[PDB]
Amino acid sequence: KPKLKAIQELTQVHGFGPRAAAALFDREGIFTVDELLQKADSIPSLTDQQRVGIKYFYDINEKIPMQESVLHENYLREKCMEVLGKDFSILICGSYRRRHPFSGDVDAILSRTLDAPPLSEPVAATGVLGHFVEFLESLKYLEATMAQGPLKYMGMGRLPPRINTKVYKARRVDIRLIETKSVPTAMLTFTGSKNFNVIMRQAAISKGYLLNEYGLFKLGTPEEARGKNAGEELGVPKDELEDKRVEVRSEQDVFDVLGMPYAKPENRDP
DNA sequence: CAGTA
DNA sequence: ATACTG
Ligand SMILES: Cc1cn([C@H]2CC[C@@H](COP(=O)(O)OP(=O)(O)OP(=O)(O)O)O2)c(=O)[nH]c1=O
Ligand SMILES: [Mg+2]
Ligand code: NA
Repeated sequence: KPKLKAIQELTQVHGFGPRAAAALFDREGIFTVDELLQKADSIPSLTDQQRVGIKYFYDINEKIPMQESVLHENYLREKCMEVLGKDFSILICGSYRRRHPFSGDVDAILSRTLDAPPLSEPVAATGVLGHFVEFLESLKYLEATMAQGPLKYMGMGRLPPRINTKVYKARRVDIRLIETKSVPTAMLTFTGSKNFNVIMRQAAISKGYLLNEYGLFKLGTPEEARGKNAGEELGVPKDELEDKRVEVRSEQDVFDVLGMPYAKPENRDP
């Protein structure tokens, strides 16, 4: 049992799951978070992402008050306009959009507007997420990176000091780049809650649909339906899946097609 | 697969 | 339930 308490302890750190916690206990004799923090630098196996979880342990365990999330929203929207221009927009989802007084992180969607001209390739292929991230890094807002690819960024963002002088904690910031036609389904997914998404996706299954952030897809009967995911690359469904899309313009559209009563974001905590 | 949205 | 990065 000694290593069971250790695992439950060590998995409190961002980037450490049961597997990594066991290795720490067995190969390092480390059994407390406090020891992990004091020793991390002398452990070479740790990845760059685990190192961020350790360095920002204090900040990461503090919740963000709604008033500060409003400031992150305004900041990201302004910087988006400055460096990407009017073709793009930022929307903050997660527990903030569900109107919780506190949130664990900042969940942002970056997407092209309905008015922006259509592209000839997936928007992710333009490198735009990386350009936006570099801009935020030059401003010293983004100060550490956990993971980054062409669709999803996870890092630590800190609002600049405001003038007495107010100094802010670094916060977990997640940015997802989403195609225009996928925005209504991405708003559903990234607003959650987690349990709400599972319930709605189960409802889809029962009616012969696939629901994800990219769309609502009508698969048909259980047999007609029959490797990384259901069939998307760079944020775009493969043609065979795209052909199944039921176009939607609003969250309400999705509730309606699935025969579920509409719920406001603040009522999505089952 | 591990770990996190 | 379904998905992205390492
Ligand atoms: C974990 C998880 C999350 N999601 C969606 C649904 C929510 C958003 C945000 O995730 P968060 O963990 O930040 O959720 P949040 O509700 O924003 O709460 P915090 O206040 O940030 O903890 O992602 C999911 O589909 N499957 C999952 O396993
Ligand atoms: Mg969140
Ligand atoms: Na963890």
